Amino acid sequence: YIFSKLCTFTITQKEFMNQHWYHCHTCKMVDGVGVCTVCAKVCHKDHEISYAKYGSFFCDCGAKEDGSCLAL
Ligand SMILES: [Zn+2]
Ligand SMILES: [Zn+2]
Ligand SMILES: [Zn+2]
Repeated sequence: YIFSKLCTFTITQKEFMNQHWYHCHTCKMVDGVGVCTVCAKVCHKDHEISYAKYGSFFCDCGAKEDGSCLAL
């Protein structure tokens, strides 16, 4: 995919690609909902996060329609 340092939603939109992603128990982003590597570091700093898996995914942090993601 393209080079970017931002949230991978930048790359995927609501289509999917293989990537590492995380759960956030603080934000109740669990099961099939989670966050990309950038958002885990930035938007969820000091939250209770955990590794989910590597697989087909788009970032639900970047996808939040209120624009609260800090990683574009
Ligand atoms: Zn993200
Ligand atoms: Zn969180
Ligand atoms: Zn984010």
